[PDB]
Amino acid sequence: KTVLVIADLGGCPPHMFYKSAAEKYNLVSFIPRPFAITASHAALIEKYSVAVIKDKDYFKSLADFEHPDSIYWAHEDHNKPEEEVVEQIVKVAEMFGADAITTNNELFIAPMAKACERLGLRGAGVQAAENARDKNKMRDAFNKAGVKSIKNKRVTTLEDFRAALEEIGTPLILKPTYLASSIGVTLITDTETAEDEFNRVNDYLKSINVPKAVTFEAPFIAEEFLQGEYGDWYQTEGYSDYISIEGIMADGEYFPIAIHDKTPQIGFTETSHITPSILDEEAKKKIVEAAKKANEGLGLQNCATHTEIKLMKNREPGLIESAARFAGWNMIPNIKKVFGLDMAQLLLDVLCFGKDADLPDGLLDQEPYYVADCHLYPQHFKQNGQIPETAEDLVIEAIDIPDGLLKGDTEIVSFSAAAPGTSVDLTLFEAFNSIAAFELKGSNSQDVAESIRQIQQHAKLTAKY
Amino acid sequence: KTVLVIADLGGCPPHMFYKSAAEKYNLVSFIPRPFAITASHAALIEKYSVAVIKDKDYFKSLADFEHPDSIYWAHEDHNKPEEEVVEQIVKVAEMFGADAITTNNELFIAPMAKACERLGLRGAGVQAAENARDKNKMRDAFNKAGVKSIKNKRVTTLEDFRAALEEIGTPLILKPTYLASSIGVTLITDTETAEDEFNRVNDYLKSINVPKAVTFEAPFIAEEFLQGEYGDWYQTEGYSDYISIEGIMADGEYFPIAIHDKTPQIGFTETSHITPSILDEEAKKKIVEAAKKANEGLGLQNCATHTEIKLMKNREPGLIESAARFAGWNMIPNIKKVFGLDMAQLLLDVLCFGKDADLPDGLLDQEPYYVADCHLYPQHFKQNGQIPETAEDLVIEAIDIPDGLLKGDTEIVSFSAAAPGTSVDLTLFEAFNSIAAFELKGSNSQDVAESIRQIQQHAKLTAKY
Ligand SMILES: Nc1ncnc2c1ncn2[C@@H]1O[C@H](COP(=O)(O)OP(=O)(O)O)[C@@H](O)[C@H]1O
Ligand SMILES: Nc1ncnc2c1ncn2[C@@H]1O[C@H](COP(=O)(O)OP(=O)(O)O)[C@@H](O)[C@H]1O
Ligand SMILES: [Mg+2]
Ligand SMILES: [Mg+2]
Ligand SMILES: [Mg+2]
Ligand SMILES: [Mg+2]
Repeated sequence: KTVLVIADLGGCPPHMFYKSAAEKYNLVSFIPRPFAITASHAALIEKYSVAVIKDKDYFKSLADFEHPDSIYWAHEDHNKPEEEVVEQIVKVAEMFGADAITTNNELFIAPMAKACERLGLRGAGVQAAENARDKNKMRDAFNKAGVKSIKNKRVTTLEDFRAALEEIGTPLILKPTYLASSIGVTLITDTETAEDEFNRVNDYLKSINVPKAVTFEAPFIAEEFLQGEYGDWYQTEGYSDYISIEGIMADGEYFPIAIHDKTPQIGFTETSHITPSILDEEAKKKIVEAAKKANEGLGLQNCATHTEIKLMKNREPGLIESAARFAGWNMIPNIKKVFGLDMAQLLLDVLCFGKDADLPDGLLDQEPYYVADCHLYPQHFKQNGQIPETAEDLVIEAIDIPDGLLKGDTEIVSFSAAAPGTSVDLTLFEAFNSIAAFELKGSNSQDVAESIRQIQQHAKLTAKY
Repeated sequence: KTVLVIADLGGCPPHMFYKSAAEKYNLVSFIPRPFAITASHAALIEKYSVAVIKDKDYFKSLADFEHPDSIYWAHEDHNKPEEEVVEQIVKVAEMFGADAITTNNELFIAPMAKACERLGLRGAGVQAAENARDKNKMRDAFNKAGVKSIKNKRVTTLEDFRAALEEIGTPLILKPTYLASSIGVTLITDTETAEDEFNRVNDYLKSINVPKAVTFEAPFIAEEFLQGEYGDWYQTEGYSDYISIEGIMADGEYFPIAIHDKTPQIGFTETSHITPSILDEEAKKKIVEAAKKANEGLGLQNCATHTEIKLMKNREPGLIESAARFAGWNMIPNIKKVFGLDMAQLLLDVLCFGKDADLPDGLLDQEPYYVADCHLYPQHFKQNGQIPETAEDLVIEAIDIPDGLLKGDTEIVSFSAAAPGTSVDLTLFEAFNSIAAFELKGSNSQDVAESIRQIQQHAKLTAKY
């Protein structure tokens, strides 16, 4: 079978996805945004694809041919309307006799579903992909699905925002409807300053570059803040009052795979993911039921899902959002590390063979140990005081982890820092700015989690200011 | 315009060809032999092609995806008949709306010409490409063309060889009809040992891996040795009694570009190429006339040509062979370095626009200096005595050029050696075995040539035996 991948940023990381897919399938890669592709990613695409096509419109001089080492967000214009992007995807699938189409990138999810319908291939479903990609549509589907409902309003104007804040009250979440990675996600607690907070992220949002293929009913959604009740869920310290759960939709039925515990965010910037959750079986049953109702509520047919859930009072699961694609960072690789299951291969098996794929009957269990996937940010060193608080730029020499910081049998499997010499702008939104990553493993989850907090508070930044 | 390149070994090197082509054209690359592609070559193909297709039949496990750092000859099977290879090329050109097809590899020249005819694109010409690829057909075309003629016979059997040696006498050249790089090329001078010499290279030839797409009337050609008369041509020492000349056929007319001087071969293994020739204008007029008659005699329509010519008594040019593709090593890059002319771009301009291309009217001149492209071989150190004569293997630590060795204003532009640690088998045919490469430049050609001989005799090999 031949699988077409729409290659771009995010989701199951290139270091796993290409090799995984090429094991069992003939992979063809379509690159709609050549500029979104790093040098490492380009190498992996080249290595494992039997065929590769790039959008030739995004090559005007010989330097369009350059691949950066690192990309946190694609800044260049992509100006094709969604119908045109659909027609491209279709043309490429047809060129290669594709039996399935997949993507790891949030921004191409809606057009891909349209391409699959037109080709008679398995996909998210046209309206379902739109629901999984416009947070106002999504929140409407959730409210209808008999998970916990909350108040939410479409916001374009200061007038819209004013109305929303009056109707919803504080605390209020205001966020863009069409992005990812917590971009623009703001917590409103003060009616005195709320309107300035809006004006500010409004102006910010307009500086974010997205393809014209991305459309939305209103730029913002304002909705109730879902309050966490940590102590109603976790028995030990170390985690946060949200989780994610990774699943697969197959013919419109939800198949849970694994739940990830989290460490506390820096604002809304995510910090760490632990595979699998320490939560008891009843807690996990409730999360699974919520994710099922949410994703079936969206109408999704065949895709991976990454579903985020706030752990609220009375063990009520609150839906934050759900995507029709893989979790990012190393969450999917780490499921393979722990359980032996390759969810990338499993998705492709579903796209090609439906419920003939070997879907697990329930969450994976009998984990031999826990694995943490962790990023450090300028803020861990601002909060450490190693970076002076008022600094807009810095130059990175080294990042070191002092010894002694590990609890129990917790092991550091790997550690990677930003190269000596690297330049960091501190006006930047944090989630774009991890300057180190580490993987921990341990037999005891609470020990793993404590070690993450120790590594976080004590890591050593040597840096020219 | 869209150019399809059949990507494989030899010709205009990847470090020039892809970037050159992608400057002015939309490049699509077809890889019929994934195993023939080095890691550097793969990277260049990926960087400059808007689309890439590989033959998926040559991928059975995840390690078919590996690219070696270095390949001297493709060892793996390629089992498709020529008609099947033609049909592939056609299918790919049709997929991408190719306006032209080119290749740098000798072994795909015949099928490509067939694909171009069928598609109505410019090419070598079907029978002309066959003549440029079967040395018995080639030598027959040459004899007909009114360049100097010589005796030649088709050899398959010991009986055939015996007959050929009687009819031709010594000295005799016996060589495979369908290869390159002097593989199997043998000089016969002794009727006592001639039949054993045949039996030996017969058995050797059968161990050389070529695609099934390569066919030939007889495996061997035996033909008169063309005697050189150096002193009838060159006024100074430093060169050899053969040259090459690089040209372009456009609509069946020959356009000379540049003549390369050579340093003496190690047997028939080539050693160095100097851009451009020091030969006087009359000598160059005779070479050009010979190359014209030869390549027009072959019937070639639209292609690059690399034509090798023995400098014989009475300034008679002897045809050695001619290919319907670029010279290998850095001969084509070095023409650009000296004259500013990019022959890769010029070939593509001819394939797409015919004689509307900006073809020079005669050999390029007003060279600002001479550039030498030079390889060192185990033999330069065997002959130096730095490698003991009876050694079948070695391990390379370093290769050094002592200072003092440069004549006049000759400069070393660049120097590259085999990595410390590299392993070298000395049973191997020499042309496969360069362990260092250097580029010289100088204002005075005879000084450049002398410096090459000094570097050759005195270079320092540090090596574990
Ligand atoms: N209604 C909400 N209540 C509480 N937290 C929220 C809410 N909406 C978003 N968040 C927080 O902001 C983060 C990012 O918002 P999310 O809706 O997941 O958008 P994104 O697609 O940018 O990741 C979430 O992981 C969650 O911590
Ligand atoms: N008839 C010949 N007379 C003299 N030298 C020859 C003859 N044939 C081949 N050679 C020598 O052998 C080398 C390689 O042979 P050639 O015919 O060019 O085949 P290849 O395609 O292997 O390079 C030539 O560069 C030339 O030096
Ligand atoms: Mg999201
Ligand atoms: Mg999210
Ligand atoms: Mg040859
Ligand atoms: Mg030759």
